[PDB]
Amino acid sequence: VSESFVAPLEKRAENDVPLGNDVPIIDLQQDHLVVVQQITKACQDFGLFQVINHGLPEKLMAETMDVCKEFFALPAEEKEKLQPKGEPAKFELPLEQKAKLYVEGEQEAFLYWKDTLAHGCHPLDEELVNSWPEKPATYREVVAKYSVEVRKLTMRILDYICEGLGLKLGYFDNELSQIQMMLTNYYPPCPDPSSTLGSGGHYDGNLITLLQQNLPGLQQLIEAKWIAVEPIPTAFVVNLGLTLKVITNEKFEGSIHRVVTNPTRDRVSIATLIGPDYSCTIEPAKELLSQDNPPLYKPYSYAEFGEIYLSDKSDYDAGVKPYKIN
Ligand SMILES: CN1[C@@H]2CC[C@H]1C[C@@H](OC(=O)[C@H](CO)c1ccccc1)C2
Ligand SMILES: [O]
Ligand SMILES: [Sr+2]
Ligand SMILES: [Sr+2]
Ligand SMILES: [V+3]
Repeated sequence: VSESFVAPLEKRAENDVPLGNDVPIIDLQQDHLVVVQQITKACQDFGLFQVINHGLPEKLMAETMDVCKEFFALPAEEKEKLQPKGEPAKFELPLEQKAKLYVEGEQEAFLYWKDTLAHGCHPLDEELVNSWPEKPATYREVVAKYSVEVRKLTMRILDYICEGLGLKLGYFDNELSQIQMMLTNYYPPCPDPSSTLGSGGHYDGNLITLLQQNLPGLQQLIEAKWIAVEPIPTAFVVNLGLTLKVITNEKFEGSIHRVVTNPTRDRVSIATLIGPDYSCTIEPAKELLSQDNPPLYKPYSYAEFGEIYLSDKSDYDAGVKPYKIN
């Protein structure tokens, strides 16, 4: 493997990470109060859970995975059309909503063993969709339907979260969820998995993420122990973001997770990252604060947070360290 992709010794994954048997799998077709209670407990104790019987069509999930895999099978000459000035874009502000191919890593500088297609999905209009990939031919039709369905499911989950916290329904149905970035991640086979990472350990910086996977590689950090997240092809993995950790005043955990490489087979995952506009002010929900529950963060600019989150990887929560109080 090229030295560009060699992770620092301490960040390298061990070869036998055990299955996370305690990862909650929440059936959304249970009684309403049972769903609210199970989601609440998962958010409080884990910050990562799976949802099943979630009302998003299984056929649409399969068609979206198909067209995402078809995109990454396109030849070089087509993929160049999504590389600004001949190279992949970087996860840095301003983060534009038009489709680009992205490179990612840490600055002992190294790169993640990953190609990422990213674009905005909300609101859907002619201008946004016309900035999506031209190939495959059905990408725009399928991903337009997928993005609406994934948003619908995310807003259902956020309203379950509202009921669990004692916030009014629709608390997050505003500026706090106005950005919907869809990241299609391609992990080609890696000749030295012991030295590389598909994706470094991170919180998602946004509010909430729904992740679709059909192959192993996703791992979560629990009380410095890593566990493997079982791939369920018809489920969504829910990762609570650093923004939700702040707004709930740490009553909810954020999901710290990474992706390991595979020597023999490729892997495609689809992450829908919903969260605030860059103009937003983030603070602990006033409605939940008291003398017994004082705010642990001061108000901050999401744009200012974003710049630190995307550059400083000295700690998982480096993004919010400057805003910590009490
Ligand atoms: C694995 N990496 C992590 C998470 C996804 C991917 C790319 C990057 O995250 C983002 O670019 C998101 C886009 O919403 C972001 C940007 C600024 C603020 C909050 C969130 C870091
Ligand atoms: O992510
Ligand atoms: Sr190029
Ligand atoms: Sr175009
Ligand atoms: V993530």
